[PDB]
Amino acid sequence: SGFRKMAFPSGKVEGCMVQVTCGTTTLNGLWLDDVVYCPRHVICTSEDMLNPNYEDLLIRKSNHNFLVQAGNVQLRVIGHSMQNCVLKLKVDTANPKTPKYKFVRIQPGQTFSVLACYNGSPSGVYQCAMRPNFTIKGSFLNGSCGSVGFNIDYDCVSFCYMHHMELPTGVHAGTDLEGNFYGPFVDRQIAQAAGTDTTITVNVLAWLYAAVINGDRWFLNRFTTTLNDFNLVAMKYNYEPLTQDHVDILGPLSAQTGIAVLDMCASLKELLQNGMNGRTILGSALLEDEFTPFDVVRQCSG
Amino acid sequence: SGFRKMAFPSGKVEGCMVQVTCGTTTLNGLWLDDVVYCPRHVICTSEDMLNPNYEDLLIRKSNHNFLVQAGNVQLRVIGHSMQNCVLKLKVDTANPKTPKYKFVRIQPGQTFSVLACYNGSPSGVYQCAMRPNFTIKGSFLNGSCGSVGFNIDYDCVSFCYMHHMELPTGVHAGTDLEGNFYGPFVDRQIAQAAGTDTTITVNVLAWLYAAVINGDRWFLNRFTTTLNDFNLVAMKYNYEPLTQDHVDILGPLSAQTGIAVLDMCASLKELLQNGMNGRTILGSALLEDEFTPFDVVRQCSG
Repeated sequence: SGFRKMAFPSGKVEGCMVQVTCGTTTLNGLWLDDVVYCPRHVICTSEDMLNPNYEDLLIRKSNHNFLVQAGNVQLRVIGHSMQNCVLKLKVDTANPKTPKYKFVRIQPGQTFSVLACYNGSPSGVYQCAMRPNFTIKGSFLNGSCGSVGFNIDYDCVSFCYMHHMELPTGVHAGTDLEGNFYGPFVDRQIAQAAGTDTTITVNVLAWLYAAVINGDRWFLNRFTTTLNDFNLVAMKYNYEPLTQDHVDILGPLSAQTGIAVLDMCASLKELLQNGMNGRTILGSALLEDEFTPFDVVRQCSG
Repeated sequence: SGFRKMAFPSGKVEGCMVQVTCGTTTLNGLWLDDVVYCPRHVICTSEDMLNPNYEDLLIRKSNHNFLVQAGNVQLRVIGHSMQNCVLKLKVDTANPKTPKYKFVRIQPGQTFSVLACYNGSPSGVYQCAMRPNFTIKGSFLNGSCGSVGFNIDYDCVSFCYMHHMELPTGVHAGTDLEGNFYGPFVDRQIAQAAGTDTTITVNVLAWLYAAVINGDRWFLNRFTTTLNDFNLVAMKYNYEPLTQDHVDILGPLSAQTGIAVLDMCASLKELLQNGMNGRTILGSALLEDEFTPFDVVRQCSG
C-alpha cells in the first residue's frame, strides 16, 4: 500500500537524450532512429528571441552548423528541417537505443513524466499534469529546453511534450513532438497570457478514491448530490465541470471501492465548501489534481 | 525555475533489476557484477513469515532452487549465501549493464529515489526520505519486495535501501544492501512498533530557502530567534532539534539568498505557531521535509 506521485522509469528516454549546439546555444535533443528533435530556438541568440524570424535565421544555417553529441559519440548531421517549432536534424546513424515509441498530443488534464536534462545529460524525473490552460508547473532551469515529457505503455514510449519556454509568470510551455505548442504560446521572449486555469475535477475525484483504498476515509459523508448540483459548486470554486464521460472513466474505481461517483462528489462538495479543517488526505493539506483515474489504477494494481 | 520533488534518472538501476523465484515466492533482485541481491524472505511461504527460522529454511534450498530471470535471460545460480537479511546469489554471468556503484548506509533524514518493481520489471520511480524513525512512507504493493533505493553522483549509483516489509501501520521498512534493517524492524509478520517520528527540521529549512529562491517569500518576517529559543519551539511541535551542524549545511543556501539561518528559523517558528493561514508555499499547504539541503542546491543549480 501507500500512494506516491510516481514517474515512469526513465531509462528508455535517457538513451535518447543528446546535446545540440548551434553557434553559441546549447540545449537538449531527442535522438530517435536517425532523427534528432530539438526546439527550433537553438538557432537563436539571446537577442534573436525578442522577435525571431525563424525562417530567415534557419536559412543562415547549414548541416555542419549543428553539433550533436550523444555522450562522447559525436553525430554527423546530414539534413535539417523545421517542422512548426521543432528542428529535425537528420543524422547518419540510427540510435541503437531507440525504444519502441509513438508521438502523441495529450489532452489537458492528462499526466506525464518529464526527464529534466541539461547539456544532453539527465538530471531528474518527475510526474506532472498538463494544466487545463496548457501550461505545466515544472522544474526547468536555463538549458533544460528540449527536455521531453512522456508516458510508457509496456515497452512503448509515447512522447508527448518538449520543453521550450518559461513564461514571465514562472510556469512552463512547450510543444508536442511535431512542434505544435500546447496552448496559445509562441517561442518568443515576450509576455504571454496563459489565461484562467482550473482544477482538474476528475483527477481530484480519482485521488479521493486512491485515498479511500489506502484507508484515508474521514472525508466520506452521509450526503449525496447530483451532477448539476455538484457542477454549481465546481463553478464557484474554479473546478472543471464534471461530465458523464468523467463519471464513466471513474467507473472502475467506484466499483472497486463501492462508492458511487456522485456520493464521492458530495464528499468533494463538502471539502470545497468547508475546507479540510486542518486535516490531511494522503499526506496533503490540499486537494490534489495531478493523478488521473488511470494513474490511480496503475499504482494501485502494480 | 520551479521546484519539484524529483527522482534520480532510473535507467542505470533498471538495467540491474531481475526476478527471483524460490518455490512459490517471487520478488525482485538486484544484479550487480556476478551477484544477485534480494530479500531473504524469498525462501519463505506465507505461513513461514509468522516465525521463520531463516537458517533452517535456507538449508533446505540448493543453488538450483533459485530461478533468476533478467527479462528473457535466465541466469544460472552457482552459489548462495545469506548476509543478515539479504540473500546473495552468485550467478555465472556478470551483468553487462552493471553501473559504477557503491553500497551505502544512509542516515535518517536523508533522501533517495525508489525504483518500484514487480516480477523484476520496473513500474515507477519516486523520491522519498528516510524518516527519523527509520521507516519510509512509500508506495509498495505485494511483490515489490527487493525494489531498491538509491542516489546517483555523476556516474556512480549509491544503493542505500532494499524494500522488505509493510508494517501493519502501512509504513515501510527495509535494509541496506548488506541486509541490516534500518530501525528496530525484523523480517517477520508480527506487529512492530516504529516509535515516535519527528519532522526533519533542516530539510524544512532547506525547502523554505528553495521557496525564497523561487519567489514565494510571504513567510519572511521581521523577527529573529536563537538556536535555543527555536529549539524550544521545535520540541513543542515534534521537530528534530536544530544543531550547528545543520546550520553549517544550510550555509550555501543562506549565502545565495542573503537570509541568515536564524532569521529563517524565526520565520519557521512563526509558521509553526500560527500555521499557514490558508496560504501555500511551493504549492504545498504544509511544511515539507523531504528535501535535503543538497537536494535544493542540486535542483536549483541543475
